[PDB]
Amino acid sequence: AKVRIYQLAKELGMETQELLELLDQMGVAYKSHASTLEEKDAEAVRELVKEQRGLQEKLAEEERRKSLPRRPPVVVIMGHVDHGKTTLLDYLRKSRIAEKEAGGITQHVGAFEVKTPQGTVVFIDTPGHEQRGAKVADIAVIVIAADDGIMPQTEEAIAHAKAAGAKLIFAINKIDLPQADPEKVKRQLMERGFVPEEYGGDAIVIPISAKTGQGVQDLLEMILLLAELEDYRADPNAEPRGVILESKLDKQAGIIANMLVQEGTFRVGDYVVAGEAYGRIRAMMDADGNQRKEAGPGSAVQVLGFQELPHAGDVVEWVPDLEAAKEIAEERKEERKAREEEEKARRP
Ligand SMILES: Nc1nc2c(ncn2[C@@H]2O[C@H](COP(=O)(O)OP(=O)(O)O)[C@@H](O)[C@H]2O)c(=O)[nH]1
Ligand SMILES: [Mg+2]
Repeated sequence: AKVRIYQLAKELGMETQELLELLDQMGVAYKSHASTLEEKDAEAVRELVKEQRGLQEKLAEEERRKSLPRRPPVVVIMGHVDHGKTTLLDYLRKSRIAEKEAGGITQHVGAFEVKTPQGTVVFIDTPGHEQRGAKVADIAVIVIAADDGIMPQTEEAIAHAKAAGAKLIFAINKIDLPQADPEKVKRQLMERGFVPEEYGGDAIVIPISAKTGQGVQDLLEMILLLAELEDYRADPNAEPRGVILESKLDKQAGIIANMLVQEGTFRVGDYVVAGEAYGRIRAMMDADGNQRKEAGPGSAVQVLGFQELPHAGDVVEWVPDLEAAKEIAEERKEERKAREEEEKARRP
């Protein structure tokens, strides 16, 4: 029936003066908040309030989806042979679960994570050295032995990592050694125009012992700090996009591929295409051996269902159906072949 303004105001959990100015902008006349509202008007208020409150919750949804979730830094390790690359990766692999008994069951997916209080770091670990494959690492850790120092190979790796677009972090290794001269290496860096932060330059340089583990925990915090600065994010709802780390044959399983997920979320049953390779994702396994229904940005998973071995560095793309996967793969397969007469029938 006929509601009093203060009764409706309470009904909507609304402020007296708030409802009064609402009536004012609605063009509904009154005396005071004691005044009776008609049935039309009262319903118009309930309806207008519902819309205004609807839009406000809608409008705030678009705004917080504007902010994309954080993603972990993807780190690669480089530098001259014997400088400790493998030793560092091994210590890092034994770092994360360093107090646990097994389980895992631990499997090699092409990269592994280090869970740390300040955050999570992803380390590419794969055989082989340094077209090129689509961007993988955000950060390159350039390892330098303190008893040897910068070598032409070190300079090559520094150049490679910059060309690929990686941020550089210099790790001076083997500081445990008595013949180690960390300062000498620092001078070598500065001679080449890399000036350590302590001296007011932007070069990030940390002392480490891959044998001992000294500086390693500090190296991690530095990686995460540089990530905080760089502010890496990714959209888990974007069309799924990833990169092949490696492809492999297994006697029982057949063709298997490790991929790093970059954007979106891949799901079991998805059709994917990498280069000329396509397939349906049959299964996914993470570094902990667990089966995975979904893999989001930063996730490194072993994928089943590829029809051919993909190539390392090729972009894994999501496709709607099998038909699209085949057509997309075949146009690329035909591009390569047909164009190969162009490098043959022409100049050798
Ligand atoms: N003392 C000491 N030896 C190290 C350190 N890091 C690596 N090494 C040694 O360097 C040798 C080769 O290391 P490796 O990781 O295979 O070099 P890589 O080619 O860069 O991978 C091994 O015998 C390690 O024991 C370190 O921090 N301290
Ligand atoms: Mg080695």
